[PDB]
Amino acid sequence: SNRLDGKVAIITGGTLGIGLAIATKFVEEGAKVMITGRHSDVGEKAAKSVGTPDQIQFFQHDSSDEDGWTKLFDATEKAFGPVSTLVNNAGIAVNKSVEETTTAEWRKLLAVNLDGVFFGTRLGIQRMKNKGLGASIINMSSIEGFVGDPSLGAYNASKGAVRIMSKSAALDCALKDYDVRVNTVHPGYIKTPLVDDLPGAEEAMSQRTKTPMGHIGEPNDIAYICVYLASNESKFATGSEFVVDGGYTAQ
Amino acid sequence: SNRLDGKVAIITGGTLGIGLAIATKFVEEGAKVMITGRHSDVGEKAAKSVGTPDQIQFFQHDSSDEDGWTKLFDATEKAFGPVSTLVNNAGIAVNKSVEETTTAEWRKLLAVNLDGVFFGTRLGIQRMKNKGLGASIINMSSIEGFVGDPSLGAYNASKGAVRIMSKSAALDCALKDYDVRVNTVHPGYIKTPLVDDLPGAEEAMSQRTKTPMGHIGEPNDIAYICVYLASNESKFATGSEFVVDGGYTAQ
Amino acid sequence: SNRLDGKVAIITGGTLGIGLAIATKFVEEGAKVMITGRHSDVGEKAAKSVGTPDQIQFFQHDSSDEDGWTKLFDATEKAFGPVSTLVNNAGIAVNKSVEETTTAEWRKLLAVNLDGVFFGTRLGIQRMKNKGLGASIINMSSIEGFVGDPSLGAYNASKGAVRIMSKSAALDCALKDYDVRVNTVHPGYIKTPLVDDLPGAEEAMSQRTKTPMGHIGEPNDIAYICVYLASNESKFATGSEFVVDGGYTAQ
Amino acid sequence: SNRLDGKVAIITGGTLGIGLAIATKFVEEGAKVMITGRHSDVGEKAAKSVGTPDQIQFFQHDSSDEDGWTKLFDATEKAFGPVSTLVNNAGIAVNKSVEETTTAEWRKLLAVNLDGVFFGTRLGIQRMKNKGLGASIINMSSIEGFVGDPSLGAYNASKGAVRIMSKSAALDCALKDYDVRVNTVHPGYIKTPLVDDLPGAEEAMSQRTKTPMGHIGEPNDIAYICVYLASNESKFATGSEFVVDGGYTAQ
Ligand SMILES: [Mg+2]
Ligand SMILES: [Mg+2]
Repeated sequence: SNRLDGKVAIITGGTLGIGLAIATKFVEEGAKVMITGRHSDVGEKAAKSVGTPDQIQFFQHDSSDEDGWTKLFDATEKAFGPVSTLVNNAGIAVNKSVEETTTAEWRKLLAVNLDGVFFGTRLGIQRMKNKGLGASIINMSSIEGFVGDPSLGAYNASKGAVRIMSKSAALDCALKDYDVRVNTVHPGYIKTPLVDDLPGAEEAMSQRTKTPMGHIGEPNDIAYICVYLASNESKFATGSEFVVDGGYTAQ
Repeated sequence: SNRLDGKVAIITGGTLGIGLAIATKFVEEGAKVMITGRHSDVGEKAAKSVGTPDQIQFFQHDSSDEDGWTKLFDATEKAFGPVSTLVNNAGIAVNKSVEETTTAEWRKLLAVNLDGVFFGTRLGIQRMKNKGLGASIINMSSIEGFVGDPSLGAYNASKGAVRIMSKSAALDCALKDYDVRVNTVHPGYIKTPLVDDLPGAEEAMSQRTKTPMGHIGEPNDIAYICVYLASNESKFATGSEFVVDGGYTAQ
Repeated sequence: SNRLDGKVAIITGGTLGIGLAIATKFVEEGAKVMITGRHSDVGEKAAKSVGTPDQIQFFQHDSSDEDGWTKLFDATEKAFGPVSTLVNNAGIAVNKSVEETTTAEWRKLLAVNLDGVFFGTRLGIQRMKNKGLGASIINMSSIEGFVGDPSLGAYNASKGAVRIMSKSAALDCALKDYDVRVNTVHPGYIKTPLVDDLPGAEEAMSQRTKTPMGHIGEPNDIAYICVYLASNESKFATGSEFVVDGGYTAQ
Repeated sequence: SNRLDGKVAIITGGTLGIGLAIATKFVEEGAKVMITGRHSDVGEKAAKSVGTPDQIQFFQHDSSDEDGWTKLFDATEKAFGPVSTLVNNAGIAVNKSVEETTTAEWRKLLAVNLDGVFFGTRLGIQRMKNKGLGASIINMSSIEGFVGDPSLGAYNASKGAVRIMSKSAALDCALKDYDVRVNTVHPGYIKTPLVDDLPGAEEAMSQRTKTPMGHIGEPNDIAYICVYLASNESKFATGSEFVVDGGYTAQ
C-alpha cells in the first residue's frame, strides 16, 4: 500500500493483458497512470474500468510513432504533472523462423518492439532526468531475450536488442547522475484473452519441457515485479534483468 | 503492508547487516521470523530490537553445522508453526586470489557459503513441500556469482555454485509440484558496519569503474527484493537470479 | 592446415581489419573466399593481397542492401560453387548514448548491423541447407552484445539482437536437420589501422578497468576462432557465443 | 598440424572418453602429454595406444588428492620439462536432486569436481606463471554450469563453482601479467562407452527437447575446442566459457 506514492507512469499497451494488470496495480499503489493502445473503444473502457480520470487516463498511440511519443508525454504531463515512470510494454509477435520471415514482417515487428522501445527510452531519459523524481524506465522483454525459439526469429532479435540497449541506457543514466534507472522484465508465458484465443497455446506452453511449473502465469505476476521496479524500493537496481517465467530459462 | 501475511521465515545470519534488514522488513510485512547468528549477545539484542518474541526470535547457529540445521527448523516450528520461507544469507569472505588461497581457507569458506546453503536448501525442501504454504527459498549469492574478482577466488567459487545449485532445486521442486520456489539474490556492494570498519572499502566500491551509480547500496535494498521473493507476489518466479547492484554487472 | 578443405565462404566487410584476417586464414586453410566491401579499389587490392582468383575474389556490397545479397550469393556460386560458410562481419558504430542518438543514426546503424545480418542469415539458411556441406553461419557480434556501454546505445541494441536472433536460427536449423550451424563471435577491443589513427584510443582500451590483459587484441585473434567455427571441428557447436576479449567481460 | 608445438600438458582423467580424445589430439598437434586416471592398467594401455613415452605418459592420481597434485606436476616436469597447459577434466556425477543428496555424496562429488579443480588451478598458476610458456588452464565444466537439472544437484553446484572460480583466476593472472590464461569448456551430451552401456540413455539425450540436433556429440567435439584453447591461437581469450552442446542451452 502506497508503494508508488506520487509517481506518474506511462504504460504502453496498457489497455490489455499484462499492460492492463500493470496499470491496475500501479493505480492501487498510488500512481497516476496514462495507458496507451491502438483502439479508443478498448482504451477508454480500460481506463474507466481501473479508476477515475484523476487516477488513470487513456491515450491513443502506436509505440512505433515517433512524433506521437512527444504528444503522449505532453498529454501525460498536462494531466498528472511530470512523468516519473515509463513501462515500455507494447509489443507484437510474428510466428516465423528467421528463414521464413519476410522483410515486411521483420520491419513491422522491429518498428514496434525495438524502435518503439528506443523512442520511449530516449524521450523518457530526456524528460525524466534531473528532477528528483526517482525515475524508472521498465523495458519489457521476454524469455526470448535470453533463449532462442525456432519460430520467433524477429521477436528474438527485438528482445535481445531491448535487453542490451537497456543496459547501455542504465549505465549512462547512472554515470551522469540523472536519477533515472532502466531495467528489463522478462515474462515467461502468461495467460491472457489473446492466449485463450489460440487453441492449444496454453497447453503447449504448460508442457514441463517448456514451463517446469506445468502451467503458465497470469498478468499480475508481471504487474508485481513492475511495482517493485517503479518504486523507490528498487533505487539500487539498474541495468538488470528480472525474469518471471515458471522455470523456463532455468533448464 | 501485510505482504507476508502468515509467513514463517528463517533468515541465516539475520542478526547483522543485510540479514537484519531482511528480518526487519519481514516482520513489518507480517512474517514471523527466526534469525540466526553465531553470538548470543548480538543475536538476542538484534531480535529484541526488531520486535517481541511472538514476532521474532534468535537461534544460535553456525550455518556450516548440519545437525544444528535440524534443531533450527524444530525450534522455529515450535515457536511459530511450520516454516514457509528460508533466506540462506549467512556467508563469509576470504580476501585472496585462487593462487594465494590456502586449503584451510578454501574449506572454511566453502563450509559456510556452500555446504551451509546446501544443508538449508535440502532441509527446507523436505520440511516445506506439499503443505500449501507458498514456500520460498531465497539463496544469497552475490555479483560474484556472475563475474570474477581476482582477489575473491573461493568466494567466487561458492557464489557460482549457489547460483546453479539453486536452479537445480528450483526445477525439481517445480516438476514435482512441491509448492516450493527457489531463487537467488545477487547484491552488489552494500554499506554495513562491517564495510565501515575497512578503511577505504566503500570509497573503492564507489568508483565508477566498479559501481556506475558512484555509491554503494544499503541493507534495505536487499530486504525489499527479498520481501518480493518471499511473498506470493512472486508465485511464478523460480530458478531466477535477481541482481541489485548499482550497475556493477551491466558494464 | 587444410582445416577448411572444400569450404566456400562469404565474408562481409572482408577487405579490412578483422574481416581481412578471417579471409586470410580461411584461404590458408583451403577455403574459397568471397570478400565484400564498399570500395572497389580497396576490395580488389585486398583479394589480390591474399591469393589468386581461384582462391579469393571481391564483390562490392553494402550489407544493408537486400537485393545485393542475392547477387552476392549468385556471384559466389558462379565463381566457386555452392556456398557453405557465411561470416556476417560488416558493421558500423555510432558513438552516442541512447539519449543522444538521432533517429537517422539509429536507422543507419540498424540497417547494417541488424538488417544486414538478418538478410545474410536468412538467405544463407535458404541456400546452404540440405546440401551436406557442413554449413556454418558465424555472426559477428561483440562484447557489446553482453554488456552495455553508455556511449554505444544503438550498437548495443544491434549486438544484443544479433546474439539472440542467431540462437533462434541455430535452433530451427537443428530441429529441421538442415546441416546448418549458427554461432556468434564476440571480440573485445582489437588493434587495427583505424584504432591506430585515433591518438590515445588503444591506451584507453588497454587500461585494466577495460581490458584486464592490459593490452588489446589483434585481427588474427578473431580469425582463429572463426576457422574453428567454419570447420567441421565444430560440428556439435550451434547456438553458442564465443568470446575473445582479454578478460573484458569476466569482471 | 603442429598447433601445440612445444607445449607440455597435463590432462586429468585422460585415460577415457573426453579426456582421452583431448590427449590424442594434443599429441597429434605436437604437445607432450601426461594423462592421469585411477587404474594403472587402463592408464598405461591408454598412453601406449596414443604414442610413445617421449610423447605421452600416465600418472595415477585421484584429482581430489592435494599432495598427489604436487607429485603429478613434479613427474611431468621430470619427463617433459615445465608444464605449459593443464586440462582439469576429471569428474564424477551423482544422479540425485538436491533434496535427495546425502551429505557423503555431496562431499565426495565436491572433492573431485571442485576441490580437485581448485588444487590443479592453484598449483598450475604457481608453476606456469612468468615463464613465457603461453600457459593455458582449461577447466572442464559442463552445460550443467549454465542450467540446472533437477537430478544433478551436487553436479550443478560443482559446475557453477568451476565456471566462476575460473573467471577469478583468469582476472588475477591477467592483471599480474602472469602469462596464464584460464577458460572453461562446457560440453553437452557426449557419446562414450559408458553411455553405450546404459540402454536408452543416448536416445533420451537425443530427444529434441534435450539436444536440438537430435543426436549427441562425440569426444573429439570437445578435443578440438581444447586444442584451440591450449594453443597460442587463443592468446586473447581468458575468463570465457566455451559451449559445445548441440543447441541444448540455446533453447
Ligand atoms: Mg533452456
Ligand atoms: Mg563487467
